[PDB]
This record gives sequence, C-alpha cells and structure tokens, in this order.
Amino acid sequence: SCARGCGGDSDCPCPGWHCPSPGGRCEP
Repeated sequence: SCARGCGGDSDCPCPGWHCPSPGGRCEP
C-alpha cells in the first residue's frame, strides 16, 4: 500500500502504480 503523497513515480514503490500529479496521492 503506497497511495501516499507522491511527487512522481519515485514515490510509488508499488510496481504498476503511477503518480497522477506531484502533490497528490499515488494511484495503481
């Protein structure tokens, strides 16, 4: 589970996830 405040893919350690917008939460 890594739906956290992401600034990019580098904040998503979950394989297959994406960061929609720098500042938002990561999405699968």
